[PDB]
Amino acid sequence: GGMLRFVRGNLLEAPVEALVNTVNTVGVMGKGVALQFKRAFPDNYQAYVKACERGQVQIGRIFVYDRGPLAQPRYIFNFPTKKHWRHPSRMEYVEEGLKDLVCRIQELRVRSIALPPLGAGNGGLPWPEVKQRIQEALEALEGVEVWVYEP
Ligand SMILES: [Cl-]
Ligand SMILES: [Cl-]
Ligand SMILES: [Cl-]
Repeated sequence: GGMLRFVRGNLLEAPVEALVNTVNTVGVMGKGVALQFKRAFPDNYQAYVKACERGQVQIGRIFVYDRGPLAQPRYIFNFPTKKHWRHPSRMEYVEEGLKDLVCRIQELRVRSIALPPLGAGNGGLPWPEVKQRIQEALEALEGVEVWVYEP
């Protein structure tokens, strides 16, 4: 029963197994979605900082933090949309990230996941095009309920 739904509300409240946080690769969660994630999920933030220090966080390479089998959300999928926090999000980086998103969902047998609009909206990437790429990527997931929070 896989299904893609586009919704409004507080991403952090989504009642799912995995949340996507939109991040950069330099180890800063200072604004926007990432700031909300830093405040809500401090252990993910520290793990993310260490993964960045190691060079593990790169374009097309989601950094997943596991909060444990009894947690909800269990996973934080730290999705890079840009290198430095001052740079804009870039469409190529969202495209490569969405491919890896599918990879990590499958690897981890995640059955429900919620995403922000991946750098779209409010002066960022064009939402119609981002929405289209999300649809292309994430309607080819069998059995996964995907919730996308609109700009
Ligand atoms: Cl940031
Ligand atoms: Cl958020
Ligand atoms: Cl956490």
